Amino acid sequence: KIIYPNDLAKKMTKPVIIDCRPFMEYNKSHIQGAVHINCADKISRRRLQQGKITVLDLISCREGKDSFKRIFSKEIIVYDENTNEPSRVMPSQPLHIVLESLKREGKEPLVLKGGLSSFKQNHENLCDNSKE
Repeated sequence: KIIYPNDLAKKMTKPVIIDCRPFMEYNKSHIQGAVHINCADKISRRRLQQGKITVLDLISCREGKDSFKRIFSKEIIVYDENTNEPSRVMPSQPLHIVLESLKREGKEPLVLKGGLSSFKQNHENLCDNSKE
């Protein structure tokens, strides 16, 4: 259920990547290609928590033809700002929300060990930073 930065780097060069930080952080900087899931907004937060909207949906509904089947086959990487151990993620954190939602949808997500903090250490090159 965990993956190391350098490990994520290899796969990024050889998977879906989901950013669980506040939208403002995401815009300042995030992993290239990463999708941001809104857990800040109550409507969105609740809707994801009540299983009314699926995370896979938020990703697939923006792509194409075999989008859904393809995503279900890929590995899903989810990352925080600096979380190290998933088992110790409080039920209130977006990371936990997105995580429970993915399991529910039938996928076994991987957590970026150390979050972005640890990733940007040697892979700032793989992040998109914004002009702001």
